[PDB]
Amino acid sequence: EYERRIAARFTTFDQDGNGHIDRSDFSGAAKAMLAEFGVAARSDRGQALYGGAEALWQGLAGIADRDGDQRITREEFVTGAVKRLRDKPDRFAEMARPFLHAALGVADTDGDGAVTVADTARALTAFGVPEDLARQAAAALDTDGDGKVGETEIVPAFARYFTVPA
Ligand SMILES: [Ca+2]
Ligand SMILES: [Ca+2]
Ligand SMILES: [Ca+2]
Ligand SMILES: [Ca+2]
Ligand SMILES: [Ca+2]
Ligand SMILES: [Ca+2]
Ligand SMILES: [Ca+2]
Ligand SMILES: [Ca+2]
Ligand SMILES: [Ca+2]
Ligand SMILES: [Ca+2]
Repeated sequence: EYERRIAARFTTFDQDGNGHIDRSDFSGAAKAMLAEFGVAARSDRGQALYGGAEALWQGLAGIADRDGDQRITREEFVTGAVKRLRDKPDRFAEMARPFLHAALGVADTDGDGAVTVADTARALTAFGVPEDLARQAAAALDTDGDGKVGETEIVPAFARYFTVPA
């Protein structure tokens, strides 16, 4: 189901489930990830995560919020955003790179610049992915099998996930 594929991508952005995407969906996601890792909002890494999340919101709103009211409806996403995301996925993933870079920093619990598969799964659950599925997705992100999930793995995976195939 092509339509269900679309709905899945919408749900990932609609973190609070209320049928439209707001800046608050993104800030709420940042809040939940910081809480999962015990990283303070006011810390350098906390500020970088909120900043990246806000930038991703602006990137999505720029593509999808066609009436300018700073809510992206299901209709706006389905009728507008899907094609545009499919047509320019790498450019969209670049708008997410500050968020994704900041998220890696949050999930690096020992400070060595690397993130485990297990901690990648924790991040995904903070973003609403059920625990079993999150383990499966985290594992799939480790494309070279060294047990670590890095930026060169997550940025193209993000680009691919938001390319809803026809
Ligand atoms: Ca919402
Ligand atoms: Ca709202
Ligand atoms: Ca701030
Ligand atoms: Ca709108
Ligand atoms: Ca680490
Ligand atoms: Ca978890
Ligand atoms: Ca559990
Ligand atoms: Ca399972
Ligand atoms: Ca890896
Ligand atoms: Ca590697």
